[PDB]
Amino acid sequence: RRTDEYILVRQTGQDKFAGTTKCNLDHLPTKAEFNASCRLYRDGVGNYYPPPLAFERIDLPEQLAAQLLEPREQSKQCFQYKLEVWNRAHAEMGITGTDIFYQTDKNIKLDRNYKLRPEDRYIQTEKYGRREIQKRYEHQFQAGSLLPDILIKTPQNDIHFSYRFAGDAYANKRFEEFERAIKTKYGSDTEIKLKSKSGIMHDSKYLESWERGSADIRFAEFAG
Repeated sequence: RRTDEYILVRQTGQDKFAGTTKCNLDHLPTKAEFNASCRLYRDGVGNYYPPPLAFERIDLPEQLAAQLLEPREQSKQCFQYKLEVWNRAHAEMGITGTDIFYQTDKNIKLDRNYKLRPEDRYIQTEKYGRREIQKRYEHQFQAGSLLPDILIKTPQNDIHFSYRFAGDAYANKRFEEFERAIKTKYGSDTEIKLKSKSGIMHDSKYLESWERGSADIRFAEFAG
């Protein structure tokens, strides 16, 4: 097992957050602490998934989805299939607060493509502009739908968090420059994650292996 297979994130302010990596925890968190945090799970390339996405990243069989029409019993049969995969993973990681945080915000109605209306798909920060999201959750912090743009994880597994804004210290500067100043400050083994609209924090090198310059595209976009 990896020492950084999860990170526990907490809110400490208006648009302010702190994280601790599994191996840096000074105590064994209770189920309450586990359930109040945003829990980030490391996948096979060092992307980090918050709970409702780590859970839905499990997948269902073709012949099982066609045969299923109903509606609300539709939510209960999908859940029991993934719950056994999920439970078996939490047990191995030692996590006792295993809430998923899938519950949707029920004041919000979808358009015919089963997606958010444009007026419902933004979070407002106090100082940093708006950010687009994929889904409206009843528990927005725990679901991962409230994190900053940038997660830095140093060689000691310490977490630093950052927001871009229009005209900040890196305005019209390239991701690779930010990257070089990060590894100068922290060590060249430092990891940088860049947040997806879903809440996923994709590792910067994973993004570049997918398409050269993707890390930079995502970095620029946070600042408009």
